[PDB]
Amino acid sequence: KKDIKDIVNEILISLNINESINIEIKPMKQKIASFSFKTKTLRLNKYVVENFDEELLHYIILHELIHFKIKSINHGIKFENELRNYFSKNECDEIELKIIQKLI
Amino acid sequence: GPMAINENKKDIKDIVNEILISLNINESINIEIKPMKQKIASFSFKTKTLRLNKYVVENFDEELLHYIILHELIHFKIKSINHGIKFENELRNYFSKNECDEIELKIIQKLI
Ligand SMILES: [Cl-]
Ligand SMILES: [Cl-]
Ligand SMILES: [Cl-]
Ligand SMILES: [Zn+2]
Ligand SMILES: [Zn+2]
Repeated sequence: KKDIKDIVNEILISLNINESINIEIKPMKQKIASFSFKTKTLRLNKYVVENFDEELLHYIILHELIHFKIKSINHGIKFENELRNYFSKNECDEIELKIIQKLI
Repeated sequence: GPMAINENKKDIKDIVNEILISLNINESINIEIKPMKQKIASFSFKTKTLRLNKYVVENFDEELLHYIILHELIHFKIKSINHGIKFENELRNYFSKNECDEIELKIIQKLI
């Protein structure tokens, strides 16, 4: 029900990001979501945006915007500490299983 | 340093046949590798068709392709679209819960 750009904007602010980005919602044949550090563009797969539950979208957007905040493409302790401000390890396990069950 | 030679990609049909053998499935299946917008893999009981996303088949490592195909073919073996204890029983002959979480995270992080 909540517009996808409103969700992205809420996450940019809750992550305390103060660098403007571009948001593109488009069909994507190779990915669900991506972030270009060169053009500061967040790309979200249109089908996923229109068909995945809000919590899965939250997790997906957080993944990309945490990379942008910490200026790292890796998923170690700096990434994990940012994600833990939103979802516990057990909550991430449940979301990750739900995303897989939507793909296969 | 010199890059270690990226080993010859196993043909998708060979990955499928190895799983049908290990799962002891002698029912015939159709394999469709096509662009898919909604999923990366599916299985139709109506036509006995394993559907695989074309970009995924051409770019994912063997370990991820094996896991994805194994998931669909376990459903076909147990004659259930669900992930009950009968699904877990077949999957556990291949991977522990921790190993499944690891591979599933690699799949997710190929797409996000
Ligand atoms: Cl694309
Ligand atoms: Cl980039
Ligand atoms: Cl283990
Ligand atoms: Zn990432
Ligand atoms: Zn399934």
